[PDB]
Amino acid sequence: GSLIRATNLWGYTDLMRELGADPLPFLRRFDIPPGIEHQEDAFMSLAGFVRMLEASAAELDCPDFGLRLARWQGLGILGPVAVIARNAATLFGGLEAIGRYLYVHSPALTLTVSSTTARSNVRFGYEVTEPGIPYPLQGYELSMANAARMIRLLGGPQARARVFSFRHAQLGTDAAYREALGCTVRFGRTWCGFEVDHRLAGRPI
Ligand SMILES: O=C(CCC(F)(F)F)N1CCC(c2ccc(F)cc2)CC1
Repeated sequence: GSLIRATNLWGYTDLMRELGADPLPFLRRFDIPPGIEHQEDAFMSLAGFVRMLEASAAELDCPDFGLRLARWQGLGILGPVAVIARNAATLFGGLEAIGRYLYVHSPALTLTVSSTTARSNVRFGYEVTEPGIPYPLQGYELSMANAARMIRLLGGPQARARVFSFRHAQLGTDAAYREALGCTVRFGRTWCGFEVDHRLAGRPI
């Protein structure tokens, strides 16, 4: 089964404490080694991680767990891939490099970057594909909240996607998604990701 860089766990101990919960029983349940959060270049089970997110959200009545966890994460979780992204010429170049090398983060993640004459914007379409996992709802929300942070870092603190799209129906509060994503959010769609206009895409880093 696929690994993911264990930077994707940054904040889990802190958030779990914020919610009044002991993280250690969760880590052991999902076969995640307890210190791995803080071990650079370590990798963890992607299946374990996504199931742990779902259990943390469900058992703690925290529907926006994934969105909240992104507050401790952002571009730095991409480790070597962040170094490549920051050295691109334009925000597009940065995000497309992330897409090209996203397998370095986890082989289970696919980013499709496309634009078409027939439609507005550059679309960043994102998929988690891992045999045997439940639909990684919290995983997708964490991914997109991270993406929004990455847009602001690479694109300047005013930079926003035009839209975020999720396959699932809205779970958390309106306020939760607005705070994390900071734009139109569409739910229950055929694709997951975000779009950026060409003006922002071509902005120098
Ligand atoms: O937070 C995660 C993964 C969380 C997990 F594993 F649960 F899915 N990720 C951070 C954001 C990243 C990304 C970067 C640029 C894009 F345009 C789209 C996505 C995917 C991995």
